[PDB]
Amino acid sequence: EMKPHPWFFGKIPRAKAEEMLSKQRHDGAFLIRESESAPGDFSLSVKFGNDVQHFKVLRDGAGKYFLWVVKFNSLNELVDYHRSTSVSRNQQIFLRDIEQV
Ligand SMILES: [Cl-]
Repeated sequence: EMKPHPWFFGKIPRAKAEEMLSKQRHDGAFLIRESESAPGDFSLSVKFGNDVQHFKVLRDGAGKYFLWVVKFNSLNELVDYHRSTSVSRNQQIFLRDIEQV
C-alpha cells in the first residue's frame, strides 16, 4: 500500500528545516530538501540533541548519490542505507522518520 515518503520536503529554506526539526524529540529525525544555495542539489537535515546537522547530498559522475563514501541510484536508497549506518563521523546518528501529524 504505497504512500509518499514522509521525509521529502522539497524547497524549504535551510532555516525552516532547522525550525521544524528542532521540535522533533528523537535524534535522527530528518528530512531531504532541495538546496536554495546550490540549486539542483539536495541537502539532508537531521535532529541531533539541541542541534540540527546539515549534510550535502553529493553526486558522482554518473549521478549516483552519497554522503561520504557509499553511493546509491536514488535518494530513497541513500536514505534507507543511513537508517542503519550513521550519517555522522562524530556521533552515531541513524535516520528515522519524523513524527508527523
Ligand atoms: Cl554506523
